[PDB]
Amino acid sequence: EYKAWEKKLRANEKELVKEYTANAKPFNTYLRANEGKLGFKPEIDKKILKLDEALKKSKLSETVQVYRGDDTSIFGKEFQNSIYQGNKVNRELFRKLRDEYQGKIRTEYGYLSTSIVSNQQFAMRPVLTTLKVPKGAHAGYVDKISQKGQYELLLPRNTKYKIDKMYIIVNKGSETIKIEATVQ
Amino acid sequence: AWEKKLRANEKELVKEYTANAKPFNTYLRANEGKLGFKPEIDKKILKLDEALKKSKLSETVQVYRGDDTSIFGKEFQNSIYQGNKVNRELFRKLRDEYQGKIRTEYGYLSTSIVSNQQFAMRPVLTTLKVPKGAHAGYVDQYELLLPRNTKYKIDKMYIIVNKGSETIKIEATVQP
Ligand SMILES: [Mg+2]
Ligand SMILES: [Mg+2]
Repeated sequence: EYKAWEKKLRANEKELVKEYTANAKPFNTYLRANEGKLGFKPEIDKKILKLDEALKKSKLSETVQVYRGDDTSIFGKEFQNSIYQGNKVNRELFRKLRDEYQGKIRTEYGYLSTSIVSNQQFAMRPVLTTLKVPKGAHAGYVDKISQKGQYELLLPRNTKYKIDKMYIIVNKGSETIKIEATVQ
Repeated sequence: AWEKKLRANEKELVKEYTANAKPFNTYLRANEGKLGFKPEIDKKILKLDEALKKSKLSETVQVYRGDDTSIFGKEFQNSIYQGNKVNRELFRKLRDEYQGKIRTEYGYLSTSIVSNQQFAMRPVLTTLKVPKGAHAGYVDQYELLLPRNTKYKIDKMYIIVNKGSETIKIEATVQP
């Protein structure tokens, strides 16, 4: 399916997709800073429009499960340093986070790169999100820049996802905040 | 086999940095390498500092790391590339800003050693000469971890023109 998408892309689109995957943070910090709206730096806007179009030429062949690790900063300043107390999740504060989050639809302003489980799921960061991406969704497989697994699944910017469930996974020497979500 | 010299919790913290280095380094960069805006993180950082002091390179080595263009700041990060190429005029300015100068890396400085391959798919590729006698610990295919606030002189900066891309190359020497 990496091959099917690649055959649909122009030469400049392939270059651009690779440019993004290898240099993702500056694209995504720009998008997040402006809540997914363009017009702030017209030059990067030009690339973003082309990357959007490249991704529109992709269509997922079947429904798939993918995942993302994140640190606690994705929750904002109030939760970032208070959601963990030492190595355990703050139970009272988690309650507040879950009520704030669960059942609701969120938007990721940046492009959404996700990993695919082969024989392993790399869940060492404090937050783990699994996402169900429906058949037919715009989503393209890309070369992973960690040379870990071969491919990642790249979703459009402004992806909307519903948080279906949220809970704490208690491990032997850590606790993980687990987010289960479905892409709209 | 530097692991022998480490206390128990020192090994554990090296492990924790491995599992999630981004909070450490983001914190350190945001505070320009000064503690301590956030006391609980500072306690870990101090322990990790101690662990790294317990190692010493017996010989000078070459290491490398790839980076995204955010290391050049907001005014360059999204303009230094145009049309899959490095903008030459902006690169002149960037080179003027950095080449020949001693920089401080506020975060810990994770680096890779070339065996068979050098993974340089990221737009920036930095190679560093790390001198004999430098504090630097080997951690888990192993990476070399240098202390925070490592100073390095940028010796040369140039654009490597590849078949299908351009790479910003930075060649640096770690200072004592
Ligand atoms: Mg554990
Ligand atoms: Mg190339």
